[PDB]
Amino acid sequence: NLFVALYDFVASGDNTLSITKGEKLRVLGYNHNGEWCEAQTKNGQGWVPSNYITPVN
Repeated sequence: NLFVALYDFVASGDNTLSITKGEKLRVLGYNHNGEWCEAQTKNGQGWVPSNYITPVN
């Protein structure tokens, strides 16, 4: 379940996580509508937009 970030995302509201373009992340799950993804990176854990990431081998 390893993904890469398509774009920078700046943390904003509740429990979101900043990620940087090209950064690798692990995905734990999704919110109720699937539009937010709960991810882990070396910087921590939190929600990121699901359309800002994609799988990498």
